[PDB]
Amino acid sequence: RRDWENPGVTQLNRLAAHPPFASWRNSEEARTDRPSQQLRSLNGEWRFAWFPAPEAVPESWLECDLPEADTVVVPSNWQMHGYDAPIYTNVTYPITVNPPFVPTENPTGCYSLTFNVDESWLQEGQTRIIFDGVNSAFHLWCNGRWVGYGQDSRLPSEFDLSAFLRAGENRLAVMVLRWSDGSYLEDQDMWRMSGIFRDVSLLHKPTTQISDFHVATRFNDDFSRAVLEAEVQMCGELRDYLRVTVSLWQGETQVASGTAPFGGEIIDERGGYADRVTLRLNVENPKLWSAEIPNLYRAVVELHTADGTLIEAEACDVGFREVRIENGLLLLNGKPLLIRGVNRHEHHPLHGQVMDEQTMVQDILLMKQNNFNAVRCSHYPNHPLWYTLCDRYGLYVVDEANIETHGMVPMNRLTDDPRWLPAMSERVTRMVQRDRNHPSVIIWSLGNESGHGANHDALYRWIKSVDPSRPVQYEGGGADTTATDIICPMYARVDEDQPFPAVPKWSIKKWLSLPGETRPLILCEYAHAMGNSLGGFAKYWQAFRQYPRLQGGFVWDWVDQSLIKYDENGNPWSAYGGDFGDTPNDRQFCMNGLVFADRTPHPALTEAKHQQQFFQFRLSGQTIEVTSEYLFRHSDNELLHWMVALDGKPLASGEVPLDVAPQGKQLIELPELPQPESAGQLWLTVRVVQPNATAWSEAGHISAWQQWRLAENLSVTLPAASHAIPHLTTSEMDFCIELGNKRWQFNRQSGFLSQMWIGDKKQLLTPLRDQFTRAPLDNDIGVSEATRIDPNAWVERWKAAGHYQAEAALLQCTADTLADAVLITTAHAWQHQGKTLFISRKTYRIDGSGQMAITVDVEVASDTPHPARIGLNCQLAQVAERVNWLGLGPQENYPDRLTAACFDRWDLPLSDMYTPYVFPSENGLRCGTRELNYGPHQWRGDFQFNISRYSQQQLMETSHRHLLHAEEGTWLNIDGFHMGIGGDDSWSPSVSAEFQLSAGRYHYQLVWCQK
Amino acid sequence: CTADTLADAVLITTAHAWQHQGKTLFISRKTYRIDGSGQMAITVDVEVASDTPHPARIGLNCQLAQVAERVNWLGLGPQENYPDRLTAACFDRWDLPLSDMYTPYVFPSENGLRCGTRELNYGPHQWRGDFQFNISRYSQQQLMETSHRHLLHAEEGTWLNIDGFHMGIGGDDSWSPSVSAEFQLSAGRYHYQLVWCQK
Repeated sequence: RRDWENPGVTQLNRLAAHPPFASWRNSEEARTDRPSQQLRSLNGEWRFAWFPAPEAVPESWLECDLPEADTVVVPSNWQMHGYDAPIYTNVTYPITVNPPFVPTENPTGCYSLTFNVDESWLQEGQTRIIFDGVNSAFHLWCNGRWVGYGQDSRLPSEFDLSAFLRAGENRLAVMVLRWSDGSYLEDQDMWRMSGIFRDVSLLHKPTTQISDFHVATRFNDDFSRAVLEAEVQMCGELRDYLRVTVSLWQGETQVASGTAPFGGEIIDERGGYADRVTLRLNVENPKLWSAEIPNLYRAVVELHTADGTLIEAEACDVGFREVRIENGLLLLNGKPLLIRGVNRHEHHPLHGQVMDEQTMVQDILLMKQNNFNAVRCSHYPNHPLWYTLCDRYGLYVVDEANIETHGMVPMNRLTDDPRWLPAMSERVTRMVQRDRNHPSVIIWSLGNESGHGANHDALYRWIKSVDPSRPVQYEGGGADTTATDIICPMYARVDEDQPFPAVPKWSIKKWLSLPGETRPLILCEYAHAMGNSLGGFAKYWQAFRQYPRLQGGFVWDWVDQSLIKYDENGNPWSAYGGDFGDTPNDRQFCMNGLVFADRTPHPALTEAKHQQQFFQFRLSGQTIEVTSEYLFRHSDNELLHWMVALDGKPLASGEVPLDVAPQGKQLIELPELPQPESAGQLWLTVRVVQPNATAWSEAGHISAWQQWRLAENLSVTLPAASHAIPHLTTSEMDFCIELGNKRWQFNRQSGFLSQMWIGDKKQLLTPLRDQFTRAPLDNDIGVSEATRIDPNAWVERWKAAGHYQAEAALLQCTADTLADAVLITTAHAWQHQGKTLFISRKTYRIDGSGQMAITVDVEVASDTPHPARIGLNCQLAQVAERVNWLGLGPQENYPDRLTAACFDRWDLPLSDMYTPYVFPSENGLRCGTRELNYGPHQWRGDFQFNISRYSQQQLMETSHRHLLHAEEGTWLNIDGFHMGIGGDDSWSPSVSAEFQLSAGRYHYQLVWCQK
Repeated sequence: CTADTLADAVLITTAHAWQHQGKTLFISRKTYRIDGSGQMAITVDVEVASDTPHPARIGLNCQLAQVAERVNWLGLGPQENYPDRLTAACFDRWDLPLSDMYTPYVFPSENGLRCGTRELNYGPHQWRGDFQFNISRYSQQQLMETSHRHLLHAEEGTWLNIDGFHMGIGGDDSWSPSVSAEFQLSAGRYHYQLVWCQK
């Protein structure tokens, strides 16, 4: 029999799902969550062998381990050890589509563990083994005797070893298969790997047990009285002296308690359950749970006797909150939620898909510090410690079933087939049976990207039947199906519509206004941050804040899924799909996160932080309206620090303590602000600072900020008459301008500034030319490769029009001396295959004071695709350690993503000016720049600059950041106009028309001097 | 205000600033290049303060001494259009009588603007570039003072207003500011070029 090739068999001799059990024998040890000695961890050094097929495994492995097998640590994935190549694929299945049959070449991992069991465990009670996760299917042997079979990969599999274990030395043998019929339900967009990637534990229970318990909370309209209903299910012999005690604790203080004997209410004509008992505990003025204030209680269920002798104890964490939907609005504790969620994949920086507590805690801290209040367990149930840490730290959790058949054509082939109805149920129901006691979990999810079938509807309303306390959602079928209470499309745009046949993604504002539609909209996936991305996030959050039924969404996604490889010298470097020999692969589409693999923040994280602030600011006159977006907490750990700056020079500042009610308004009256008579723009900047240290933040954390323009003083002063005039000399090929120390040289053949001299030091390695092309971004490329070309992609439209190939032709290059200046007029045109795309007309005025003023007028054809860039390009010959600039910063910003950057004077190291994206592209641009100082050079005007050690040509050719080599000098790109980056999705043109260079005529002025 | 002769042109550089009660609102910097072929090229750079209200207009103003019967223009038309109301006008070559260039609103105001104009011919004069022009017999000062269209009197010559940038007119209501932010002159720095010649 081949159980891995049959969807009707998903388990053999596997125990029922339940909430996590520690099997305490002391109620005080359960209350404080002390470790239980009845639970043993089998994590550690296991013996491992690899085989190309399960049939190649010798049967002598069932008796003793092979001498040729290696020692590995469990949990791990054997693709991170050299036994296989991890396979990255987005939509296409990594195997031949032929359900439910897998290829004969099925990689097999044979794990073995030799251990000992105490004799007290064997005399009484039941001993079970728990596998928290095995990818994908596995067969279990205990002492050479077959125990059972498991198929699911993200839910624990539990087997009874009481009749298998022996005193002394015991050997457990697990045969794990890479591919199974369940892998057809596991088409998630991640790295496909395999192995025992989660914890292995051994649990000992008494003869009579606490088999299950369900804890629910019911409230009134005011949330001042609460009823905790705890229903307890036992296994074993029914005895009249058995009693249960349900105790609720806040810290060390008992709040409520209840003791009843076994026996339930009459339900049917035959009676009720004799092995179940329900307890109703009344709580007066409970402390409600939320993402703002995570108030937690400890619920201890003690199965004992009438004498008071404790048999067993099970403890859990209970949060008094109630999540429901009324009037098309999702309410938690009676208040409409605004979801600031993010999609999270379980990707360890070093160990692949093996998750520990440290990475969970770090990820939670960076999400909470960046104003994220929710998280999506995508696309599978997570590690049960993740949920507990979410309850402790206060994050909303959307628990999603491990179902995805994105590679099926059509996508609902398996979900409409009743033959796959059992197996899918085993991936849904058990999940609920594991996670219905966590208050962090507020929304159940059927899965992702599986079309719409009747199995989805059946499992959906099954969850509605068993657990009415949580709303449940599903994307497939167009996000309007009967299988969702919450509208959750992926990558739907704010204003424009994209009507695909029979699954149209209408705009969210239009979607809410459709005839007969009532449900709230929370985006399951939006704002694809794949590389240099996340443009239009301000539009998304403006729509969220303006519309009551637009309640936020989940950003895709948190962390890049890149794997560490090593070069010839052993230096580590991040790698993506296709770097391990896996073919076919979706090349860099595994990196969509807001942080790097080592949890280094991207510049997009600052924009996400600014757009998700819980404090909104409105400057009117000289007063500030501060509006809270907290729903349950008072502003008790926040103060407003304001400052006024004249062109980056501070003038006045102050600190005001914030006292704002939840979703309330506060007025702050600033003192008499300075009124300078010096030229420049006055900027008012406010920041919200937390003085005390929270469990997730440190003392002085900035949670919100805002900037406005105050009164402006335009400069009307005139420069003094420079005593020296520039000498202009005309050669047969060059124009040479002297000002004593400073010498400019223009080449009359190319028409560009050939060379600059200060003393005898050359300053330009390449001439100052025009640039209308950038290194293509991940949003620009989309899903277009060399083999398959997408004509809608921006990079393909640019290279089809010859933007990367067009050659500059010199139309005019004249020079003439003025009274106190030398005037250089140039005029070029860029042509490709006889078609003129761009025409540049520049005027260089060299004054006697030393400044060189460049006026640039660019004509752009309307029929050619809109250029990504209009500016200048040169390579300086000097590498300076510091870069100074008066402008927006200090992070990377773009025309469609700049609301987070503040206008000030920023000084940064040169290496900080380059964003180390794994896939090289355009990066490091700083918008709104009024002044730029680098070495001896100073540039003034209004421009967007990026300064780096890598040319745009090198950034275009190179596919990995570790292959980049620093070039001689420093590459500078000053641009009059720059095009937005997009970010609605990464397979369609996402740049809005307001951020496209579509005017046709552009003008910009620069001043180049030596400070 | 400086002037200097070039190899084959005469270059005139001017720079002004508009001030009210010691506060500078606008700064205009113009360059007049007079070529030997006859064309006069005007480049205008305007700096606008951010704290002052956004101006309704950024352009040039003059009064010609000649009243011609016909006005020709290559641009959007042939009707009156504005930056926020121009989707109906088509781009073509339109020839219209001068009296047709004035919209006879009962309450006098700004009227007769033609957007997207690439060429404008009036009498012997030709203007080229990208601009929004309105040509009439009534000054803007007269249109501001006068409250009824029948009290308007034709002035000597012809008043011409060529504007690099123009602000939208609104129309959502008539008791609140209805002009959208995309049609407001709020950038701060503006640039436009004109060519004045005799056809």
